[PDB]
Amino acid sequence: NLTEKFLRIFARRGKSIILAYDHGIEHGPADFMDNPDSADPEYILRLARDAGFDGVVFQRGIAEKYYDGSVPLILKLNGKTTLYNGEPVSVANCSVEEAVSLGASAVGYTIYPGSGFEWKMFEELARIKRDAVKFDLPLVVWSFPRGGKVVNETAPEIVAYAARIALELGSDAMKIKYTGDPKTFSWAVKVAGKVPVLMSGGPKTKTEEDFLKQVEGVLEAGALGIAVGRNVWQRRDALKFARALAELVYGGKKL
Amino acid sequence: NLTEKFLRIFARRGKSIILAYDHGIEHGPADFMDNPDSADPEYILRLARDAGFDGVVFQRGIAEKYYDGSVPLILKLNGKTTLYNGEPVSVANCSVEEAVSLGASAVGYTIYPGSGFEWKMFEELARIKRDAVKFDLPLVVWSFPRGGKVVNETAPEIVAYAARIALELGSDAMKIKYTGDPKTFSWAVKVAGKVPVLMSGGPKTKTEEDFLKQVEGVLEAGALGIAVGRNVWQRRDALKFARALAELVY
Amino acid sequence: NLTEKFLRIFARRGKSIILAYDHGIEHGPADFMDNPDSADPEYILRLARDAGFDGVVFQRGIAEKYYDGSVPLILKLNGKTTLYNGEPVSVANCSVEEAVSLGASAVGYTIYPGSGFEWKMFEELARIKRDAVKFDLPLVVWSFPRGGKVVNETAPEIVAYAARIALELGSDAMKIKYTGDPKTFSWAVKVAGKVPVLMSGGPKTKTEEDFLKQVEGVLEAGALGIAVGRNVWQRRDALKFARALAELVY
Amino acid sequence: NLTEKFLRIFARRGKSIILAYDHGIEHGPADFMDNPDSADPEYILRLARDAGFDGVVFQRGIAEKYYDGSVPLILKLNGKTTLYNGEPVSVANCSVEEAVSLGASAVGYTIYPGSGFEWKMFEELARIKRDAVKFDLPLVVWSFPRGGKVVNETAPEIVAYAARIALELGSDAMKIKYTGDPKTFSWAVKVAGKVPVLMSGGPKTKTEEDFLKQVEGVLEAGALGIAVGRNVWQRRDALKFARALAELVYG
Amino acid sequence: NLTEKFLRIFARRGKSIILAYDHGIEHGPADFMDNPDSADPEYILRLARDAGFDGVVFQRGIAEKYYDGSVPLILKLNGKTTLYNGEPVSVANCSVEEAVSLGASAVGYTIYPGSGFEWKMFEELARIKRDAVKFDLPLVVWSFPRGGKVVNETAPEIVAYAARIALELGSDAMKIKYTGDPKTFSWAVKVAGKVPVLMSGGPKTKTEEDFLKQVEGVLEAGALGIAVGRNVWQRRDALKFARALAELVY
Ligand SMILES: *[C@@](O)(COP(=O)(O)O)[C@@H](O)[C@H](O)[C@H](O)COP(=O)(O)O
Ligand SMILES: *[C@@](O)(COP(=O)(O)O)[C@@H](O)[C@H](O)[C@H](O)COP(=O)(O)O
Ligand SMILES: *[C@@](O)(COP(=O)(O)O)[C@@H](O)[C@H](O)[C@H](O)COP(=O)(O)O
Ligand SMILES: *[C@@](O)(COP(=O)(O)O)[C@@H](O)[C@H](O)[C@H](O)COP(=O)(O)O
Ligand SMILES: *[C@@](O)(COP(=O)(O)O)[C@@H](O)[C@H](O)[C@H](O)COP(=O)(O)O
Repeated sequence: NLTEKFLRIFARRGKSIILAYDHGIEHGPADFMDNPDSADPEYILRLARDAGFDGVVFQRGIAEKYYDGSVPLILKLNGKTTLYNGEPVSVANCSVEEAVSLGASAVGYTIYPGSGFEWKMFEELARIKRDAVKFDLPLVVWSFPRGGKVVNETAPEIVAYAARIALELGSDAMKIKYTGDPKTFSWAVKVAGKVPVLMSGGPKTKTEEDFLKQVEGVLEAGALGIAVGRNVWQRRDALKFARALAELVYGGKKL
Repeated sequence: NLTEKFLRIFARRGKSIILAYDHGIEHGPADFMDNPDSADPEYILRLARDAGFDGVVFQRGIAEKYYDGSVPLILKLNGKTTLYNGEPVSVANCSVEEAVSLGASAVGYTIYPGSGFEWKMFEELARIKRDAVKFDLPLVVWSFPRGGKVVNETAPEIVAYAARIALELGSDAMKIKYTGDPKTFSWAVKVAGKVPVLMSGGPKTKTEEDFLKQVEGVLEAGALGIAVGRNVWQRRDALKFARALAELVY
Repeated sequence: NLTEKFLRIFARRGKSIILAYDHGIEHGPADFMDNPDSADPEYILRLARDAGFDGVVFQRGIAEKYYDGSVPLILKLNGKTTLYNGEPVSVANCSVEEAVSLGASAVGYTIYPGSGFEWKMFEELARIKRDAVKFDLPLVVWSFPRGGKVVNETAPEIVAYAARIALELGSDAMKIKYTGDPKTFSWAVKVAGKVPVLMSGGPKTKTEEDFLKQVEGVLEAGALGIAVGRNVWQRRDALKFARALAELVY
Repeated sequence: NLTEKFLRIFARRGKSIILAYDHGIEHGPADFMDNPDSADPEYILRLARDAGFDGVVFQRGIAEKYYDGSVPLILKLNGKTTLYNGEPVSVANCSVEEAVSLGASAVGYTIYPGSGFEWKMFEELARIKRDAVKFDLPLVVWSFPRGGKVVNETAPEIVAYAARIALELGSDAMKIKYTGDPKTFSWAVKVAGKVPVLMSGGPKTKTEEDFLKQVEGVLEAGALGIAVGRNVWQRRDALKFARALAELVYG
Repeated sequence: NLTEKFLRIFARRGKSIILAYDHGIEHGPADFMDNPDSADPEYILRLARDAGFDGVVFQRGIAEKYYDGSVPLILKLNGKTTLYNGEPVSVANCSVEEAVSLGASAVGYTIYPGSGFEWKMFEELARIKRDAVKFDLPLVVWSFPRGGKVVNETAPEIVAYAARIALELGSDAMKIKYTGDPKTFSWAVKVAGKVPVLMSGGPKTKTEEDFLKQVEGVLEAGALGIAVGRNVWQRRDALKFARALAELVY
């Protein structure tokens, strides 16, 4: 059971915080100017360690050149850029077998349900899923409806759809966008059934409190925890704030 | 003879009811709000068993996480979403070999004849068909003409075309839309020949009576049975009504 | 030599009549309304056998469920529908190896020279040709230019082009549309060289005499014979007229 | 060295004449009406043999039904039609391995640099080049820029680009369009470096002398010779003219 | 560690100059009219040697016919032409295995982030990267964002994105456009992390002084060196200028 393996490794305390760092490809280095140290993957590793987080997410080139075994690794297999203008598509730049050699404990893959290319991502995910089972690595799906009829990616019915698709396609854990409230987000958590849900952190919030309140909602809705990037490492007080998130998520008490 | 195998497993009583549950990918969870328990695959398995139905239809993720061997399984290999706006296409997210591993007794695959992508699904069905034969699992084709010249999907000449295409491409059973009346639907059944036909249940009908009436015509047209989702599990009295369907069909 | 093999099997008398029956996918069951018995592949086989024809053409599904070894079989590997609106393209739904297992004595494949997808069909035909040689099964190509700059499919220069292309790509026999007269048709036969040409029967003619006259022209042009569907089995006197065709051709 | 092998087989006399016959697919049989025997591949083989030419170019269907080993064969692996209206593309209908079994002494492949589909041909040529090396058959590239920014295919800078691309991609010999004069054609020959250049014959010229003058310019430019189709087999005096071409190129 | 192997071979003095010569395909022979000896690859090899440069970049055809082992070789695996009008795309015409056989000490590949085809190059670079590791050849990525939203290829944010993408995808060294000043270029150098950066030379500058100032700024920004073509071999005094470059860099 790969969900069980995922939980043992990335959620030993009953909840999970994953430090996300595929941003160098997805958005590029404009994400790193706020807190320049954030451009250094070594800083990101020390940050995940010192904050007591469960994992990091790296693309293959970052894992190859920097990964040191110090925090469990989710190797994000596919990536695209924001420079790209077509219907959304993100293709694997790494195999599951290569992810094993690079020290990963899980693999990650983004799908964009609704895209004119949804078929292209589903077809490749099928091959990656088969390899995840073969190599006994949990498959984590970033499920981000985009393109086609999608006009509001955080609408309740869009996020619930995102969650259900990830279940249906064989994910062992998933990452979806937050709806902005616990009632509608708990519907997504429910339809995902036995597969645990991680909240995608999103653009840096106006205040730290705004983020903490979102995280409380996610936990209220019954999600497993968060896969957070900017709302930690785009902050000059990254470590102090990361520590406050750890206490909220692992501590389990009402703000 | 994989048709014979299909009949032995899924129509031991001479007729067949299959509980369809690929909707979580095809339509998403809005389908589940009318009767919230329907979002739980375990509730679906209990419903199929408790009504004495012949099979269930699951995508790979649902089968992997929930399938317990209690009712025969058709593993639906391809899925698409309603969020998608292109020429209709649905590609495999699972192989026949993996379906075998997940405990499937048959595999399912949707084609959309007429789509700008009709060639992509025919190409893929060729490989899936070859594998179905290799692993001795019946191949059940959902034949749903869509895109291209198709305007009315339930028009009698489209449904009959759907039936013929499924026969021609090598299906061992098929699922097609109802035309709304037994005489026109019996032509589709006729052109399917040796291959048994299941009626796609469709959107929940205004009254329970309306649906029973449709199932009556389906059987009268000589079809094998029904592959039904919403018209059972979107109802709050799902189990009671499923038992009434079992009484009618068998 | 696979042309020689094709002639021994399908032209033992020196000329050939092939009963074509891929219509179920290509046009759908509308083709069967004229003579409803034609929806039944058992009736088609009986018809070919009774009239003394040389072969039958089935898609894989029909061959698998109905072929009984009674008449030599050309397995038509690719198929498309009339519901489809893009640039013309027909992909294989069956392999040469599978066709051999289905009892085929030859394999068939349609190309649409000129189509925006001509590259896709030429690519796939290369694989099929390779397998046809490997399995020693003659390759029969339906060469039907369509799409691109093709305005009139029965223009003398289009049909001759269709014939040359089938020869160049490595067909062992070919099926092409008739130009309407023997003089221009004989140019198409000439440019096909050593590869025998079968006339595509086309839409059912206004009279049985019209068709007989076309067939007479085809023979005068030096063609091997005919691959006929509708002009036989769309007729209520199917057997009688098939026998008059045997008379004329043999 | 496959260029050296190509030269030994197809240019033993120092220059080369190859009789090209892929027209039946590229242009269709209207090319054959002027001289109806030209529709008969047996006639083409006899023509090349009787004129003393170095080779013939056939698509797989023609080689399979007709090739008799009598003249060295270049197996033209890809073909497209003039009925096709999309971005110029021509895909292989035959593998290198099959070409070997059909008697080929070399393989041929057309690319259309500039096409919206140039990537599809480069990707395929890569596989064919790998197989050519594997089976030790020289690879002859018809480098015909077409589509994209290409307007006049015989413009000096286009023909030179065609020549250089064929060198860069790994051709062992190449066939390109003539610019219409020896000075500009010689720059194309130079940028091709160690790879020998054959002139594509083109549409039948107004007079025989017109074509002879073009050939003289091609030879003046330092090209290896000509890959000629229509300017021979479209003529009712095909063999007579073929022998005059042999005298010019080999004398 | 393929970056350390790249550095040992192509940067033994601590900084690198690579003589780039993929122009014959990328731009065609118009690049060669200024200094026509530049059309001869033997002239190019002698130049690199005489100038004391670290390496040369050839496409497979040039390497196969001309490479003599005299200077270390980066085999540039993909190439496209300026004649092409679609969304930028450049596919492999050579495999890593073949590059090994041709005497390559490294392999090169261009990506165009932002292109409507960026996915096609990412998919292919993945197979190339896997082979580079298997054959122990460093992978050098030319990262040139182009198409999509890209309007100024030398903008600070675009060149930094270029650099970071090359690091993310697995390059062992990279080649990127210069931003025109050392401050903005050093940010691209920093985001590349452990992966060394080479400056793409670009079109021939108005004066020798102009190019020298740019090279000075490239070094000031902490880059490894330059991969230069036109700014050396388009000049009549190619060798004199090449040695002035060697004096500055080393
Ligand atoms: C990237 O942020 C890309 O997401 P989109 O910008 O395309 O919506 C994600 O793949 C991250 O892995 C994930 O969202 C967590 O990072 P964040 O900074 O949002 O917390
Ligand atoms: C889904 O209903 C999808 O069908 P369309 O909405 O694309 O026409 C089918 O794949 C079902 O498996 C089948 O129709 C039976 O379920 P229903 O709820 O229609 O009875
Ligand atoms: C189908 O008739 C399809 O032909 P098109 O409608 O696309 O032109 C052919 O593949 C038949 O196999 C062949 O033409 C012979 O049948 P016919 O009914 O025309 O005699
Ligand atoms: C065909 O002529 C096709 O060329 P395009 O009409 O597409 O330019 C070539 O492949 C010939 O092999 C070559 O041009 C030699 O024949 P020609 O008749 O031109 O002398
Ligand atoms: C070619 O110059 C292609 O570059 P673009 O014209 O597409 O931007 C490069 O691949 C060169 O290899 C590299 O830029 C070095 O050559 P240069 O002449 O620019 O110094």
